[PDB]
Amino acid sequence: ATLKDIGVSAGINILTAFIFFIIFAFLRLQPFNDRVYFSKWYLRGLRSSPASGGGFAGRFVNLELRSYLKFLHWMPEALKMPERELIDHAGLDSVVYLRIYWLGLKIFAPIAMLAWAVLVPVNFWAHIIMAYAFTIWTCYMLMKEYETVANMRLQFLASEGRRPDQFTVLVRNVPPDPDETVSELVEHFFLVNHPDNYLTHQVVCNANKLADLVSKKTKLQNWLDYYQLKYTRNNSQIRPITKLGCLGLCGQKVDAIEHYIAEVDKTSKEIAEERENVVNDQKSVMPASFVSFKTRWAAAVCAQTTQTRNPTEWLTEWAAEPRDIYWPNLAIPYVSLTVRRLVMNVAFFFLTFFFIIPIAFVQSLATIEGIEKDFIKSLIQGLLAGIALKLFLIFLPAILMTMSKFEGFTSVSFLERRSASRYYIFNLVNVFLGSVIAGAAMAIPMKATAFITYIMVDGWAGVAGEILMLKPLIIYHLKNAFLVKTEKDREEAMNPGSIGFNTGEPQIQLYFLLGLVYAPVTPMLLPFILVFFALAYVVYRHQIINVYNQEYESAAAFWPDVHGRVITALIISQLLLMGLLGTKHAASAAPFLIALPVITIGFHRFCKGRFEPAFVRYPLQEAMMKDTLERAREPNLNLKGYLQDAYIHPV
Amino acid sequence: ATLKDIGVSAGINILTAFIFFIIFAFLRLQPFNDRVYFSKWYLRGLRSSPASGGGFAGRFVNLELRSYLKFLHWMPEALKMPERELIDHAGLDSVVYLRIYWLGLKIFAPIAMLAWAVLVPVNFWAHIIMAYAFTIWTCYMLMKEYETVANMRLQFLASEGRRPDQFTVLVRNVPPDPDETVSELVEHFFLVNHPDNYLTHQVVCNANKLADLVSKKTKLQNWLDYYQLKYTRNNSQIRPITKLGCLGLCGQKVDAIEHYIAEVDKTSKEIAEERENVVNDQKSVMPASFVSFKTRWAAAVCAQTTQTRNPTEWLTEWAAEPRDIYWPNLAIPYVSLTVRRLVMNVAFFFLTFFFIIPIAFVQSLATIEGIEKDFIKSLIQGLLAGIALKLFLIFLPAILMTMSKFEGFTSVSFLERRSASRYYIFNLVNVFLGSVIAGAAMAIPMKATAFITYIMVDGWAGVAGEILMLKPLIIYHLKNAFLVKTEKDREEAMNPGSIGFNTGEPQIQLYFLLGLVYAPVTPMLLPFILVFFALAYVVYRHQIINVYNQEYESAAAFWPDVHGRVITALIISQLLLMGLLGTKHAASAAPFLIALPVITIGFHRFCKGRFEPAFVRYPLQEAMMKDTLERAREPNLNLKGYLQDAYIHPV
Repeated sequence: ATLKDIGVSAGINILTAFIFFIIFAFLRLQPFNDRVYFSKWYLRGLRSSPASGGGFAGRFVNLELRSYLKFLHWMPEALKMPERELIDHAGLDSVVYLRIYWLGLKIFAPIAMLAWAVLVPVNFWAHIIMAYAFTIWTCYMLMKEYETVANMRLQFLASEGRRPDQFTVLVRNVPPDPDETVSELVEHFFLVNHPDNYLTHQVVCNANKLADLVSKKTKLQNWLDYYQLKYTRNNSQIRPITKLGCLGLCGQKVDAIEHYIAEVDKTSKEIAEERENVVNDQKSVMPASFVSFKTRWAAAVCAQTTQTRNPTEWLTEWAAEPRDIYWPNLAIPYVSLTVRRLVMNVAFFFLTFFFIIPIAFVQSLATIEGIEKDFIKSLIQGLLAGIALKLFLIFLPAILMTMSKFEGFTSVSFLERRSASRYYIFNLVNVFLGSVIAGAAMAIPMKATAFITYIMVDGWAGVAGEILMLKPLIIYHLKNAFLVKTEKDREEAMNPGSIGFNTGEPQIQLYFLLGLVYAPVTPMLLPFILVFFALAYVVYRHQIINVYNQEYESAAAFWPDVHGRVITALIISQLLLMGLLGTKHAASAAPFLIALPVITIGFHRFCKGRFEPAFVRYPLQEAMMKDTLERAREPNLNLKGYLQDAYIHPV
Repeated sequence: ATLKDIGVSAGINILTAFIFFIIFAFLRLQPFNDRVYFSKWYLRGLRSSPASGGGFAGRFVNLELRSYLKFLHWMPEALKMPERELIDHAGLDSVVYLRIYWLGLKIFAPIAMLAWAVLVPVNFWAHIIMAYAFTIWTCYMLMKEYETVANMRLQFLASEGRRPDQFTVLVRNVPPDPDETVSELVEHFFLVNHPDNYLTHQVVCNANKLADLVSKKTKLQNWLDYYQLKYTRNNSQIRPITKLGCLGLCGQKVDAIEHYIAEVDKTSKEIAEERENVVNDQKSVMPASFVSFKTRWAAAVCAQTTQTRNPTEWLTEWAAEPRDIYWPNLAIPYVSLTVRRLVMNVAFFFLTFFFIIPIAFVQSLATIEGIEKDFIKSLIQGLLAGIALKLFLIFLPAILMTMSKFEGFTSVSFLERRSASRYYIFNLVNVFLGSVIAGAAMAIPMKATAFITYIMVDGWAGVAGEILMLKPLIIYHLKNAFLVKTEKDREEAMNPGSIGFNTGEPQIQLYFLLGLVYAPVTPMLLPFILVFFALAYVVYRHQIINVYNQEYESAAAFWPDVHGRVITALIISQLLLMGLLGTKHAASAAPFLIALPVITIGFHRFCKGRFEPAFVRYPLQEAMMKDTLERAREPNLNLKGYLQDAYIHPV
């Protein structure tokens, strides 16, 4: 745990990152990897073909250009696009996600300077003085960013083009009537209670079975489009087990091509059948609808007003953009939502515990490998531990997403925000306070050196490996080698994906926690946490501009969540110092360290009353302004046309 | 503290109450006291003159009719009026205030039976079992009453006649503009943002000086209408000190009549001056207005929607009925409200402490009188202590009201609810946990016997003295003897007042606290608490029907507050038993007594999501129904006429 030990591991992790950048340089120069490394430009119609014609030079013919700005030149170029241009290139969501990395640099750089000028040089009421200073600074910076992001969201919303969700609401829990269909009920309610501005509605149907059948047919056609063009004629005789196709030569059914072609044809038959049934039954129709209005002002009124005396019926909320709608969860009974949430809350409790064991044992196998085996030894025993941690936790965002989908959120945006909130609690317990303490199948917040190696593995070399985009590269390459069957591009496996708020934001928040909690005590984690923020800003800006494509636009609606998690980190820090310098210390240290959490909570409440309203409520003056200006620019728009078929199930 | 000691004091307090009922009988038979004891009937136009012609028989000629139903016959007669008739005689507010006494009887009677059948007969995990049972019962009964009162409020609101507040909102914090008056700003905002339904507005002015001058003139005219008709001609030569008139022969200025008549005339001159100034200046105009709408639906929309992007400007809330408006506080800058609230919060902290000292010393002077002086001795030493407590605390509701008026609430209803909330905190600390513990200029919740005597003094003999209405009787009699100058009634000093939510409800809640906290431990306070609830139901029903007149109609809007205070009592009880049977006891007692508060909080949250919405939000379907039915019954109403001058300052 000496400076030299940490310095050796730092060099290793820095070299790994630089090696990743050298491989990135090579791979991005290859003309056949252009659609993976520059996918956003292809999606924005600003890039044409792999090499201005397709697959030409830049490859192994010239390898790379050995220097310094041959593998690190993408960095200054990622910082060139102005933020305004990036709001219109990528989106507001992505631009404000980048601002969380910048917030970290603005919060932790001054606090690291203070900790490396007060603590270490004179190495104590200074611990409590610094704690105050650190909290004041973090809060000032949080307030300034709450303001900026609120104003950005408001400007974006005012200039955003017509989207169907600006006029629509989702009415849920429409009370059942024996003589009226959901559609009739909905129409009548909104023609009597919102008489002047109701335009149209779209009842939610359960086309989940039909959707599943359509997806099966794509999988069945894709599965053996491969073995239909492996060599055509009499192709493969793969014989998997009977479950979901998959496997391959692990059962008995040899046969031939197109996933036994009859399979695709029988799926198509069941699709036709279900298409008739789901349209003609009214049993598929759910007690919910998507009600659209003539104005955005009216939709705002509906979204923020109570409709009936029963607080659980006619529940109106702003609808999501039709591309953000997670349609499978719109067919879940509202009654089940509460129980589903409870079941997933208790499964989350078990998940946490299960993982504590592996993490403690990750650190245990580190010591065990040490036993099995000086500089090198310690180095590897520590690094390997962090790699194990990373491997166990790359599997966490996916589990948390399935749990969020079970709970029943009907928007991809909200699912990603719930998954990020749950990951914070996992990180609060298992990657922090309650990990080594919950060992055995004083020492609550673990130890500095263990955390340092994780910051260097997950947040230095891990963020560098993100730029290499290996998983998407492999997938594209396998798709374009096996299931190609295209003249050129009718095979789009270029799908880049989004930033991954449910994965990326929890990482930022773990380093915000680590940084804030340890700062008054030790000043050692801070330098490593700062390199994360800077590297990640530049790697993610490059990826937001060149690769990732947003799947929704929430206009930074996640900011209240991000803010609240940094406030939590601040509070946890203060509480931990009231346990370190609360024991004995001074009698006057107690009132100081007890006022800090009160000030922080009061600040949070001020920010929730000044800046949070911009994210949770749409002002009616803003809505009216948008409406009036649109009705002047486009004096005659048929909004009924645009809004009617906007919320039909994609199938 | 023996049963006999408590029994002796019970008899004394019961006799005091019966003596009060015998005096009441006499005084209510006197024909000259009819306008004090039957004031509500005179106010409802259902009673004519003191003795069907005025001042005739029933007095000392026949005294009273010595029996049992001569002084206790008013009790069955108070219980005769059906509740529906009482909603239309007195109001919903008063009918649901009576239901808190009935809630107490429905909560504590079954729990007293259990405590007197589980505890004492077998006098322990029974303490923890009973605690569970008591909480389940209290919660069941709270949920049932939340439902009933919600449905009552909703039915009342649907049948309530046109009141100006059903169409009006109070916009606060209208942003200042250099070229526009508040009126112009308000009109323009609501004609562009609520275009179809804005009707009219009424800007708030500061006519506080004018109001004060008008009130001074009434006091100056009244002061010596007395000494102008004491004997007319050359009357009194009273010479008070120079401050606020008052006193009398305690200074120098002898002179003569009409408070030195010139005084009334000079006040009238200043009134005329201020009348010109306040109307013609626009400096008196405050940044607030009362905006009325064409429909109640539109006003509901405005009240429950955000208007602008600045969360502290254009703040709209339902207006109060013009008679509920506390006009002096509408002229307080919004900026000052926060600081005023803080100053009064810290003054409340000091108030509590100041009083702890007297209460501890109240029960110290009890012991000291004991020392100065067997059955009689103990009896008086205890009773006198309770009387002292009552005397120190009759002065608390008034202080708490001035504190609420300082904070800046602009409705008498809200002022009474804030004063009742503050009195709960006073009672939680000083008349309970933190009184003897905060002694000296284990034993947190004081002791049973001390509380028992207070229940019997404040809640038995105190509620009986309420029926006697002595203060209002004295005032009327002095007014009609001194400042009469009427042919018959142009002198209305019959003002009965209201129930006093700021005084009466905190008493109910102190006995709910005492009852709930002590119940699992001891079963002794419960019988006395139950007599309070029953006596108070009957005394207050009589007074709601015969005497008290409501000054506002909130349609039971205070119920969420009442509910939450019984939930607090429940939680405090559980926490106290986790301190009594948490110490040692069992290891399995801890998980049981730790789940109880969680269940109680979960119940509260369920009730806040199911039944609280009816009190805090006006459904839009309900508003539309009221509007449509009114527009059919009265097809052509000029609402502008009715709403325009409704919110002008009464001066």
